Amino acid sequence: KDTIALVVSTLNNPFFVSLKDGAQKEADKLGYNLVVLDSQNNPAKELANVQDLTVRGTKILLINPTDSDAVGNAVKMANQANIPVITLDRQATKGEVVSHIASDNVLGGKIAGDYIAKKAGEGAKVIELQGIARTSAARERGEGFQQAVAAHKFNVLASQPADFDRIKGLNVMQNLLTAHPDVQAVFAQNDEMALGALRALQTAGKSDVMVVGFDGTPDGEKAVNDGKLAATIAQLPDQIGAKGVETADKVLKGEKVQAKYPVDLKLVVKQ
Ligand SMILES: O[C@@H]1[C@H](O)[C@H](O)CO[C@H]1O
Repeated sequence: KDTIALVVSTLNNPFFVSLKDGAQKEADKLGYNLVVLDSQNNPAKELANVQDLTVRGTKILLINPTDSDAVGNAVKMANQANIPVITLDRQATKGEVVSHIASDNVLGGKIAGDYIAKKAGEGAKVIELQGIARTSAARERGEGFQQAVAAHKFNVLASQPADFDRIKGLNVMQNLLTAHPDVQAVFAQNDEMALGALRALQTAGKSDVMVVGFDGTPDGEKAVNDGKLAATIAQLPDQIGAKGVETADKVLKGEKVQAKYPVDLKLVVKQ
């Protein structure tokens, strides 16, 4: 069997566990051998994973960057070693990449901000819990959100990163609440941070602030069905994983593939 390596940014996130479950499932069918390596949100650990793979007979590198501007060195490592690189979910700012499979995050952010102005109203006071700073996913969701901010004339009380983490989202929202109790709505750039934020509000006795997440994870949906989470922007993690192995297969077969592969978004609300 040929070996395909998946270098995922972290396994401490349901989304990436689904992205990896999809890859595994597709590789299994196509007959490939998939090696999964956790970078644990550490650019240095990521870089160390790519060097380790190059001497292992890794045919294709499927990589989800910890930092879109720092992964440049690890991608050029694979280039020198003549191992094709396909970035999943987050793009690389440098290095030679064969194909990029991701969602339209600039869109998903705007959809988020439009739904907020629909339920909370124009001129709503909002707090944005951003994701890992130099990742393209966070950078894009912020751009799209700013489109809703400008269009719906939102008053952004605060905007701060909680690194796509639940606990960190719980603590970031806790301190922001202390200084901004008049917050009407929260846009959390992923479901983990949204669930964290929902717990902070609970702790503060504010079961009235409108929270919108992103990803549509199993937990992210549960909360929607319990009326706890107003809405989340569902992504298809399992399909960004499958599309990675499939595109990896076609490249190993000499077939020419597209430099970009989009995956649909879908607003999720209770019903
Ligand atoms: O798109 C992914 C998901 O939103 C995940 O929850 C955090 O990292 C982002 O890049």
